[PDB]
Amino acid sequence: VDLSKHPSGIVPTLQNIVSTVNLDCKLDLKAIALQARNAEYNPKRFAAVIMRIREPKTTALIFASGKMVCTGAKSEDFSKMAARKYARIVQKLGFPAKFKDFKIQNIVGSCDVKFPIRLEGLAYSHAAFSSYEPELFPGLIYRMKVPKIVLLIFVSGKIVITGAKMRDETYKAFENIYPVLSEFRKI
DNA sequence: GCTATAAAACGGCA
DNA sequence: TGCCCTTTTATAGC
Repeated sequence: VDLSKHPSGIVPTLQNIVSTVNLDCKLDLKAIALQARNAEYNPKRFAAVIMRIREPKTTALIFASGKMVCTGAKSEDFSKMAARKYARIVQKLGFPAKFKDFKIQNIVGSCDVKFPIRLEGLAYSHAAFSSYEPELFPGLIYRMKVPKIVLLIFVSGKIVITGAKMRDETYKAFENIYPVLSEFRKI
């Protein structure tokens, strides 16, 4: 571990990435679901073809406007890789698709501080940022302002970090919360 | 299954 | 632009 970028000694592992791209050509969704072997399309349920690939394990939402959403990947490069796989699938069906304005939209990470946490003590001295409602959700919601990231903190010490467009905001958010968590370590 | 968190796309409706 | 709509993922309590 590079202790200069992770003073805690723990690196959060990315669990999910959402990315968008414009193939920049209108697509016949009804025909794409008929020809492709792993595609579903219920326009009454959602106005998109839902298509999945095996490597990398992802799910794509393909719209008639030509826009595409890619979910499920574990790295930004995997998300871009999967997105180009879906785009070529559309090209082999006859559509003049491109790869315009690819952009990572959301990054989900998680980690484990490996000690129990007193959530209500945390909520009391960080009330301006936190929301703890154990009968609605068993985890404390921490809305970090700098960088703007939301963290879900649980009694077991497991952490969920979401809202990042760059993986460094994920890391900085965890490093800002780590000394607070150890301060509320359940002894 | 629900409850909560972030994000995008589209279609329907005030 | 707001609300809803779906997909993905860790987490966990009902």
